[PDB]
Amino acid sequence: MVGQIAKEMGLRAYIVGGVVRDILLGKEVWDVDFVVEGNAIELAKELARRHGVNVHPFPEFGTAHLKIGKLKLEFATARRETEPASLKEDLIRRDFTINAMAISVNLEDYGTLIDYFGGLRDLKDKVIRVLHPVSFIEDPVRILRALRFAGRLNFKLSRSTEKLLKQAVNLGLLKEAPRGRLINEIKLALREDRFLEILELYRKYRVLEEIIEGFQWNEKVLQKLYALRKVVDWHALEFSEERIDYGWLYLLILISNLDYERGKHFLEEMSAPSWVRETYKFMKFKLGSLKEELKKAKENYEVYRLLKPLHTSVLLLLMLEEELKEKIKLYLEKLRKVKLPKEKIEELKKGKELGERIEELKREIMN
RNA sequence: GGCCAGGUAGCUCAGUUGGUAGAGCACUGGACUGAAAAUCCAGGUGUCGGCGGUUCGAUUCCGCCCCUGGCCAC
Ligand SMILES: Nc1ncnc2c1ncn2[C@@H]1O[C@H](COP(=O)(O)OP(=O)(O)OP(=O)(O)O)[C@@H](O)[C@H]1O
Repeated sequence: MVGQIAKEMGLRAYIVGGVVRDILLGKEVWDVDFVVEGNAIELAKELARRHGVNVHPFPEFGTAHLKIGKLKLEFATARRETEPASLKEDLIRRDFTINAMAISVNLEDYGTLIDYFGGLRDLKDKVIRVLHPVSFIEDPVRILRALRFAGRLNFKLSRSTEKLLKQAVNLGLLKEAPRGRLINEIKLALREDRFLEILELYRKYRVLEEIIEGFQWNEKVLQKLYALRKVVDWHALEFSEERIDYGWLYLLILISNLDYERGKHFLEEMSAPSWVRETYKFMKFKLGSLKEELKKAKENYEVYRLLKPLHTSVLLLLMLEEELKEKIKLYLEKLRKVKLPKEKIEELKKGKELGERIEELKREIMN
């Protein structure tokens, strides 16, 4: 219906950005980005009116947001910078060639993909390529983004883009960049399933040393990341109904050797979840003694008492130890699963004494 | 859209090793009164946001959503 309203208004609208990429990658998303030559606001208002839904105009930015069903629509006016601006000027201000393309929703040319910079070629060649040599200088945040994309799509940086990125990092532009944008970029990074690869790229180009103060790479941490990779794989395989956010675990492994002050500060900047902060504060201190207690474990009930109050993340961190692995697993798929019939429990009930008695019965069943 | 709080009676507010809930003023009834108020005895003062899951048992553990306020990414 967009092309029709655009025809009535005598305008030109286009699907633009990653939305196109995902479309070309076969990935269907509910968030669509539009670039409109002429006023996008009235277009969004009319489209919202015909479908009979609310509209959220933003005149100063020149963009408008409206929601139809599960579809989240954003209409943006064509702008050459971050006289009417052409679509090409609006695309050339973007980061990478794969994100620089567009698909015309105009009724006459409808279905046609508009690619000026050959982003389609780079898409088929699995290449992350910047539009201009000053790209990383303009927006240092992109230094992360590229890597992030290279993590997700499993693409490779072109020689040009790679050299330019390395030069950009060597100038320490990553420190001059706004803290919030970088932190948010890392937040977007850790949400990826391929995030580990993004960490490999972060290690390769050493951006984490720039962003995080006091952070240095070693082998133990990396091996811990791959072990955690295996644990995450298994847990997301069998226990998948119990899934939690995995990236934060890797993030904890990275900051494990860091000082508690810098760790708490970083987690504060990242706006980490409560269970993440708890797992970190537990890891930095009580984790060692916990392991030492798990080493002295003989009966299964002691293992129960030491494990059950803990979260799943802590257990996954306990699976990093080879000796504790099968123990944790045994606690998972067997130990904590059990029940009791009616008459028996009725005999058990005859305050806290009922609970203590139940515990005595459980440790009576286990051992 | 991300996060942090806040959600407790009509209103204003505390509450952690899960184990049988609270304050200050409105609410009902009776004693009291010509009527009313005060006051006394008392006692509602509540599925402690909503829906699932774990647990013998969840205001608490978790997950998904509702509401309000504040930091922002926009
Ligand atoms: N710092 C930047 N510089 C230039 N162009 C950018 C920048 N950030 C975003 N863009 C462009 O604007 C679009 C905004 O899309 P969005 O913010 O959703 O990111 P994305 O690439 O779609 O990934 P995701 O959907 O995971 O956020 C992107 O497709 C990108 O082409």
